[PDB]
Amino acid sequence: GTGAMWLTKLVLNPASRAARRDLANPYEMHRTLSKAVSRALEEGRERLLWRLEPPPVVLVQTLTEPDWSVLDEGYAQVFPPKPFHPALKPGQRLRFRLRANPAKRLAATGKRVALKTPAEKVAWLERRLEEGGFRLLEGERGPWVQILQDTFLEVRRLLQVQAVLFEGRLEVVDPERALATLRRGVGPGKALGLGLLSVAP
RNA sequence: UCCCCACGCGUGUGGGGAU
Repeated sequence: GTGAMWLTKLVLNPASRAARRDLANPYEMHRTLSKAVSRALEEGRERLLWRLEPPPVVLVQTLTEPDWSVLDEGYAQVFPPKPFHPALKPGQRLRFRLRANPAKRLAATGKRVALKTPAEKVAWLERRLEEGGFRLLEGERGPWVQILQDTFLEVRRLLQVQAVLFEGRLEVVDPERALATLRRGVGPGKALGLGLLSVAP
């Protein structure tokens, strides 16, 4: 088979101060969510990823079984976590969503910086997917990808992190690499709610 | 274009950034 991954949908409660705090600062959200897989993290067995969807919905992917009893009472409605074992096959077509921080490390300075233009952002996605065992699907008028949102996360512990929300259609090229890509996430900002590549038929 | 790790991929690549 393939390795277990767990998807948890959390519907956060606007009435909760803790929920509002985490919603306003991805650094705090990271602190909270990490509690659900704390031991696995310490043991090097975990890659926590999440996305705040556009009440507020947070999708959390973990490689190990989360324990959401760690959450404060009234913090969120926790839907039953779902274990899935992706069955990726060569040529399989999938829709995808990915909120990412397209970036490069400058050769001259050694600093990782955000890519500036939409063309650069799309090229980055194409390269990441291809090196990761996928490929964007194409059409007569361009690659099958949209940028739904291009904004900044305001992170404290003030840094601004560019967040680009991609949605489109792709195909599986190499199932082994593709599975690893889903488990690892794509690009920087993984501890801020970026990098979760979600796929579905 | 904030910090850190790896490198004889540097008009950079990959990885990390709770307790």
